[PDB]
Amino acid sequence: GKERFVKLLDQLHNSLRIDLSMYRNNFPASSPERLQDLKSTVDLLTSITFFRMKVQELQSPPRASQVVKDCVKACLNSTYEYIFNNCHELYGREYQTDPEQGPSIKNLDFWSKLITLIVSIIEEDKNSYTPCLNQFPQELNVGKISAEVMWSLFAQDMKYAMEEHDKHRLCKSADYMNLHFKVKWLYNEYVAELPTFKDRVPEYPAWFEPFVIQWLDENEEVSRDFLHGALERDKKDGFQQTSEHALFSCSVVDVFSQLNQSFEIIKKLECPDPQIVGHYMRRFAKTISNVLLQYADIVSKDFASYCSKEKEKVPCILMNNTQQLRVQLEKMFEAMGGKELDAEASGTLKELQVKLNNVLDELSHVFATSFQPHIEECVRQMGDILSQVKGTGNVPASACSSVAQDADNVLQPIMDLLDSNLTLFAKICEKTVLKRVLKELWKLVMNTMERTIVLPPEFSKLKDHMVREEAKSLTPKQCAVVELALDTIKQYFHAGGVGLKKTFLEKSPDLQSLRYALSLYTQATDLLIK
Repeated sequence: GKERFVKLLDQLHNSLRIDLSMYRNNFPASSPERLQDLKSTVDLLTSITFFRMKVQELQSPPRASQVVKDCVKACLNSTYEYIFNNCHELYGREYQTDPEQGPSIKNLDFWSKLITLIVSIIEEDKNSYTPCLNQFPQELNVGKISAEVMWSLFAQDMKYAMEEHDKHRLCKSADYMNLHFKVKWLYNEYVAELPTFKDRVPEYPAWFEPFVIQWLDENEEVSRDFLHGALERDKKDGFQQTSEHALFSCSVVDVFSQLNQSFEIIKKLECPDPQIVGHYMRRFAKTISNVLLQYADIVSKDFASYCSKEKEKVPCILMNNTQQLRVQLEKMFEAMGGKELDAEASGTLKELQVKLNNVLDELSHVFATSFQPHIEECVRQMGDILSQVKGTGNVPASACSSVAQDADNVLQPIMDLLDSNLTLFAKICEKTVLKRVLKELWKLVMNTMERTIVLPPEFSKLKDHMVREEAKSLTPKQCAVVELALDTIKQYFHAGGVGLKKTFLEKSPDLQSLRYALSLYTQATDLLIK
């Protein structure tokens, strides 16, 4: 009786389920009349379900929104199987231009085509079928289900496929790189904002992690080969400063223009896994180091070759270049996250900022020592003039030379250095660089003077062992001329305020070593009670 009726409904409910489990094939989006029949088919199913929820007062858990939902998922699983098995013909028929068959290990084309066909499905379920099945908007969004199912099926195939390529690597890294990019767009466009995924971090970046580390390895080798040819193009050019305001040559902007391009690649992927992005940054910090350290190692190898009077601007530029590495690195360090950057990556660059700074010191030391022969010749030449200083006002001569005049005559040999160069340096030197070069020339002058004009007394066998002889005192005038000459040298390094701060010159231990040396010869005018 009524048992013949319940079996009748089950068979009809079942028959409609079968029809909806292939809705895409049974109700093509091409036909508006057929999409209406789909709408009608879902209407008839809800009415049956609704009737059973009421009259069949027994519990009827088959809520209509879930039955349709599960029918849609079935069709999607079928759809994915169809496009997966006909990826080539479907793509070439529509998304074509000029001209095994599924997943290949020699090639990735199949996957870029599949992603295109997947989007076509999702877009179709969004534009065509979601407006059609508007019976339960709060619980049935075909387009959102399409994105979820199609991604999930695609994801588990892609996962396995990349595990296979990881153990083979028969394709260009550029191909794995472009695929990672196309997958990103797919995920962020259709999946990222879904409830199932709008929470935890995706897993797709891990599929490609080994392939970018390979691209980063290959990328570092391309950066080395670019560095070398970037300096030779600048060496043959003569290290011309790029502009009157730019104190560095063209090879510096070339190296950092590339290193940024390479970094930009890793950013277009918008890797959403912080553990993985930290891994990429860790590796690229190693590239930045080896590259920049190579830049620094190339100049040190050739820096002395440029230390001479002929080209004295060029050695100054190479120091400006080395300093420029220190600052544009910092600008790069910030681009990579600053303090947000991975610790190991941040430590690789700060440890590089140090080694780079130590190179600048070694370079300035080599540049100051490039003058040591000329300085020693200037200091023995001013020591001879000091020895010719003597009081002459004994007789009404009037033509006697004052202490002030004599100090100028003593400094004049070394003045050809200050005016001709220390006005050329500050003209073509980074502030930081100039400060380093002068601090080095300063040391060399105070050192040379402490060895030349002082003429420290020698050892000789006195009685039964070696004793140092008494110092030959300078005459009172000579004392006054030395001290004034020395104070003048200090002022010229101060250069009002352009050079070294008076606080450092006074505390300089090379000045204290010279002042103590003089004190042996300055007994005539030194005060007992200061």
